Order: sequence, then C-alpha cells, then structure tokens
Amino acid sequence: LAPDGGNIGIGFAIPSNMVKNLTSQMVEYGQVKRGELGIMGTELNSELAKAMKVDAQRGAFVSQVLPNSSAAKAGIKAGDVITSLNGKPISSFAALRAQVGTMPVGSKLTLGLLRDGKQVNVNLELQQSSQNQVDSSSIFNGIEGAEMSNKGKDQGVVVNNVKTGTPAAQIGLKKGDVIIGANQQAVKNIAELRKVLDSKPSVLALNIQRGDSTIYLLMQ
Amino acid sequence: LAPDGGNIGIGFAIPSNMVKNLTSQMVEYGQVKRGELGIMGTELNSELAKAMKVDAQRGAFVSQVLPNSSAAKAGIKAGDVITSLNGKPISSFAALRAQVGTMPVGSKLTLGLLRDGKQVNVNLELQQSSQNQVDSSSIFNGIEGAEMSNKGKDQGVVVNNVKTGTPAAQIGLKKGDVIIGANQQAVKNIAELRKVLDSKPSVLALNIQRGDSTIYLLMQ
Amino acid sequence: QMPSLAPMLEKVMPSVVSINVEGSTQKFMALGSGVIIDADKGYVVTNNHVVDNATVIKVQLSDGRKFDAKMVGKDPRSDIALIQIQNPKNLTAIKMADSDALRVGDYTVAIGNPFGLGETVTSGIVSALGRSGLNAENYENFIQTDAAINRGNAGGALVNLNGELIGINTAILAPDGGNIGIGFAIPSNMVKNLTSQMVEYGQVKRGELGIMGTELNSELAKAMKVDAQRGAFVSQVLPNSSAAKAGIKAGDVITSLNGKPISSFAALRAQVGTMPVGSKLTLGLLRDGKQVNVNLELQQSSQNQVDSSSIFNGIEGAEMSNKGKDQGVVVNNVKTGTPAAQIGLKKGDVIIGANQQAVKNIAELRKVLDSKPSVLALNIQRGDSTIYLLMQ
Repeated sequence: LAPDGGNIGIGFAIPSNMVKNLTSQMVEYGQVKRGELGIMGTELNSELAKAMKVDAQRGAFVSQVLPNSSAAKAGIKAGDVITSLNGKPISSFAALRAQVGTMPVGSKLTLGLLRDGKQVNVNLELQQSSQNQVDSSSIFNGIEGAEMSNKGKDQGVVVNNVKTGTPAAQIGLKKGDVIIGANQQAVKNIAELRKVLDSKPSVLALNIQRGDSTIYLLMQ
Repeated sequence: LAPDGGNIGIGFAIPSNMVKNLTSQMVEYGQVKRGELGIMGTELNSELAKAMKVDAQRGAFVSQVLPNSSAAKAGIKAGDVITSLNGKPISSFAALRAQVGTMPVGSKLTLGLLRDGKQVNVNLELQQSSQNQVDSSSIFNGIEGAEMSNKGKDQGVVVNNVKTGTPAAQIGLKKGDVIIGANQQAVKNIAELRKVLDSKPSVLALNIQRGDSTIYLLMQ
Repeated sequence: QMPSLAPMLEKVMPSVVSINVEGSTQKFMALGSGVIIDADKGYVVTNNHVVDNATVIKVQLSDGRKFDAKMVGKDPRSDIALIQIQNPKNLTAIKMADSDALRVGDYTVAIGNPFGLGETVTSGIVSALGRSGLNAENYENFIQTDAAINRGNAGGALVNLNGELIGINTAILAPDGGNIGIGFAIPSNMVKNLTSQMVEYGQVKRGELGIMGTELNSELAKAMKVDAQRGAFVSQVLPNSSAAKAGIKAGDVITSLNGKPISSFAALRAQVGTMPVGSKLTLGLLRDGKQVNVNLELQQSSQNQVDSSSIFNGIEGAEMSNKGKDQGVVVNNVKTGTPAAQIGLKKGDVIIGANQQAVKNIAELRKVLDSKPSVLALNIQRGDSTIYLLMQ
C-alpha cells in the first residue's frame, strides 16, 4: 500500500504454506489443478451474525451448497458458518478460499462448522472444478486464443475454449483438441509442452486429436 | 513473370500430360470430374522436416486424412510424407495436387510414402469430391446463378446451388434441379447441353426434374 | 538422340545455391545466388552487394537443405564476397575454367535465383569481353552475355558447355529492372584470385605498379604517333615504384600483360588490381614505335579497404587492414564522431587478440565475432603498451 509508489510502512507477502503448495504442483504439471468444495459464501460480519443469531463475529458464511459437490455430499447446509479448517481457526471467507484454493484436487480435509449454535465436524474431499487458467498465450507467448489445461492423468494438454478472431484458432485451433505430442516429443502435460517450446524450434508441429482422428497443426 | 508486360526471360507452360488428361475429359463430358484422395497437406520444407525428424527436404506432408476417404481406406496416416506418385518422385505438395487434380475419378494410382523413416507403398482409387466448377454462367454466357455439373453416368446436368438475386434463379432456377433435355433434345451432360445452345435458339425450353415431377423452364 | 544441356547441368546444379539475407543500416531482406567453391570447407562465392551489411545469412541448396553461413571476406571494389556454410555436409563444388580462353562466339549457361523462384537456368552466348565503365571506381573486366539474368541472379554461375565456371553474374543493363539481352559477369580468373586471398587473410592485399594512365583511344594515338588504337597509356610513373624501378617511362603504351594482349587500361587495372602483392609479372610495352619487354614485382599500396564497419557490422569509424605477416589487424585512420573512436578506437592501434584468442589477421578476428560474444574484449597495442578495449 503506497500512494506515490514509495514505501510507507505497509507491505504484503504471500504466506509460505501457499507457496509450498502452488509451486509443488507447478513442478509436477506446469499448472495448478484447482479443487473446490462447491459452496457460495461471504464474510460473516457482526451485522450478518445478528440477522442469523450466531455467536461469532468472523468466519465464512455458507450462502448455499452446490448439488453433487463435495460440500453437498459431506452434509454442509446453507446458512452454516465455517470457523476452522483442519484445526486452524478461520480468519474469514477469503482466507478459506485462499487455503483450499491452493490445495490440489483429491486432498482430504476437515471443516469446523457451526450450524444453529451447535459445533459440527465434517470430512471432505476436494473435487474437480471449472478453474479458468493457462490461456494459449501463457504457453505460446503471444498466441491469443483458446484456453488450455492438462487432462486427466498425464494424458496431454486439452484446449478449453477457442475464441474467434484469436490468432490461435487462426492456425486451426479448435476447442476439444488434445495435444498429445509436439515435434516428435510426447506431451503428457503443460510442463512437457513448454519444454519442447524452450528449445525454440522454427516450426512447431503439434500432434493433436480431434474426435477419433490424429491430426497435425503447424506454426512458426 | 514480367514487370511492365514485356518478356524478360521467364515464362511458364502447362505440362502436356496435364493437357492430355484435362482435355480428354472435356471431350467426353463438357467438364472435368475431379477426384480426391482426401488428405490435407503442405509443402515439406527443411525446417518442418527437422521438427518431424524426416530425411527429406521436399515432398507432401500429410497434415491429416479425411474419414471415409480413399486415403483413409488405403492406410495413410497424418504425419506421413508422400515422396512419389506412380513411381515418379514428387517435387512438392502443389505438384501432387496438380497431378491428381487432373486425373479422372476412379483412377487407380499408387503412392510412395514415408512414415517414421520407413518407406511405404500404397494403392489408391481416386474418389468423388465437392469440386467447385462450371457456374450457370460458363454455359449460358451471362446468366449468373447456381453452379452446375454433370450427374452420375450420362444422367443430365445437375444444378448445384442457386444464389438469390442471381438472374438464373430469376427464371425459376432452383438447386436440386436435373436438366434432362432442352428443346426436344436429350441432355446427358454439359457437352450435349452446350450443343443445343450452339445452335442459338431464340427460346430455350429446359426440360427439368424437380423431385418426382417433370417441369419446363423457359428463356430468351 | 536429341541434343540437351541436361546431362551437364545434372552434375553442375548442386554447386549453385540460393542466398537469403537479413540486415540493417531500418531492417531489410535480400536474395541472390552463390557458388560452391570448396565442398569440404563450405566456401561459397557471391556478389559483395548481396551480402553487404547482413546480420543474417542463410544458404539453400538445390535439394532443399538450408544452412547458415557466416562471412569470411568481402571486396567492394570488385564486388566479390566470400562466405562459409556453417557445418557443411555432402556438398558439390564447381570446377573453374580459365576465363582468359573465352571467346565471343562462346556458348554460356547462367544458373541462379531470379526473383527467388528457385534454381533457374537460362542460356546464351558471350556477347563481349572486357566490358567496364559500369562503376568507374571499381575494378571491372566483365564478360557480357545475353543469357537471361534478372534480380536474384547475382552471385550465381556463368558456365560453359562443359559445366566449368567462367564467371559470376553481377549486373545488367536494363531500364525498368527487367532483362533485355545485356548482362555482365566477373570473369572467373578474377574470382579465383580474389577469393583465394580472402580465404587466407580475410581481405585482399592489393598490389600496385604505380603508374597513372588512361585509355589509349585513336585520337590520343595520333597526338602521340603510336600504331595502336587500344591499350594503356602511361601518363606518368611514381618514384620508387615497381614501374619506376623496372624502367617504364611516361608516354609508354602497355599492350600486353603476361603474354595476354590488353583490351584497355581498365582491364589492366582490373587484372593487376586482383593479383596479390609480391606477384611477379611481365609487361608488353611500346615506346617510340619500339616493342619493349619488362619484368615487374607487384608492390605495396594505400588501398582503401575493410572499414571497421565491415567487421563490426554497424560500428562506423576507422578503417582497418591486416599488418605485415600474421601480425594482427591494424587500425588505419579513425574519424571523429564515428562510434568506433567512441569506444576508445585510435588510429595506429594493433589488435593482437580478442577474448583470449589470438588475432593474426582479419579472418581470425571475424572468427571470434562469429561466436557472437556479449562483451568483446579487444587486446590492442598503442605504442609500447598493451591495452584492452571493451564492447557490447
């Protein structure tokens, strides 16, 4: 925080537990596979707490749970208040978001709950998601277009959603494509891919699958 | 090639084998029935060849094969390189296009292939296509509108696709029509048709079939 | 049963290459042709005007293959440059013919890359020999031919029916940049000399007779009572020159060099202008109606060559040239506002190494530069002192 781009005594750092998770994923995959509980929430402020007769001036208020979500399955109901994650008391909703927002899918966690004045304990398993990440640009450096992300196990890079006037689709890039190799090298995930690109070839020969067909997309 | 429309030492002729094929078709039909292998390709340049680890600096690179195509059936895979047609080494993709682009449908040919450093030999049969040819104009001289082409054996001239404000549809010309005669003369193909037109009648009485109905379209 | 150039060309076309160039002085692209002179080392000759001021040079064989090439020599006065394919494999060089045995009836075929279409061959005859005057500051002794030559043909081959190289296609007379039947190639004897020097030194060490002259035209010949309508007229000889020592007097006419009759003054200039210092030659002389024969030894000179720019690519400043034996590169004459002197470059400096590599001549130097270091540490001698000049 600083008017006039000079330090005044207030600065911020990402806590290291978050760095430890986020990075470790990147190492093994080239991106972060984001898991979700599938609840909508908001900061539990003192006013909201009266409205809801809860003894607690801070926490995550559950506005609603998504159907067929981890939360759902686990028994979390709307109008619940989350007070602790894995033993650790919860500053706020944002903090909560931030915590789980950095754990990998499949992680097993436990939530401190508070429904109708009664403390609750619930076991959850982080699940899939629709995380908006890694655009075609972050890997091609300048090739606007469809977003991309890993796929299943080490199954290759999947193209999420192509735009229109975006340069990527202007090389034959179509959503639903599954980059399975490049320049005679196998691509299991975004890291491998970025690796072939690190060598900086003149022509990039993408080996993709559209439906039940192998095809090749070329670049320069 | 010539800035300023004067000769400078560089001129081009269509090779005679191509003339021999193209013309012979025209003689017997009034147009060329274009056959296709149904592969997408591009020039195999030296850069692309490294990307693909191929020993070959020239040829046709197979970007992908169409499903239910001659190529498909024959066993040609994307990322293949075509090096020879019928014994004859292949300059480039264009040359290849140009060769087959002038053979008649049903022609039997054989391809020199190169997949993963290994030479391959494949037998093909030129198949149908969606060739964009003979507009209604090339036969009516000035009657814009739907495109036309022969149909099956000597079954008459078929109207491909009518436009809108095009003068042809402005005489009742509708796509899917099958000109089966004109002025009490039978029309098996575009040559026959153009023949009735050679006499230059004042009124042209087209005998067409729309669906299960015979109708007549008139001109002047 | 049909006559054809095909059998010959089949052996010969691999020798000729296309050349693409990226440069700046403002970014440009250019293209022309080149000829493989030595298959093993990947030496490729071409016109200096094609590869001049190039940041990047790529060479493409007739078979498709591309390579990168780096400069090794260049002579603007004659418009010949020598480059070298980096990592040459399985190449074909051309055999050179003796251009001095060419005659005007002779058949010629030209090979090169007009408008970047690809390797194109066209044919004609020798229309003329010894043509000069195109650019009067240069050495020029052009073969003239009506084989079609256009833009992109520069640096390419002019060969005879046996596929021997007789010239390098260089220029064309032509309003409107299209061929009209008149094109020019540097004769191959000149290429053979100029290049061979470049190989061994990075530049040409130009020798001089030290005579001033001019074309002996028919009018001048009357004025001087000489029986001869062509040749080199000696206007004056320099003191302490080869000519001087040899006994050549002003008002002499030179009619032949080494047995070979002499078209004109320009031709003469062009011949010797391409022989290396120390060469021993003999002159056909004509003083007061009497034939004379004289033995000469080509001597030093003040040749204006290799600017600091031709080796640094963009570093204006002092000119440079080899020095004595393999003694290093000497800086000729620094300017003022020129960027070179703006790095501490002072005339009289003797570049004796760079980046811990020894520099005997311009080729070696250009070699350290080929690696493209980030910082260039010049090891120079000013007077009796070693110093270091730095760049980036």
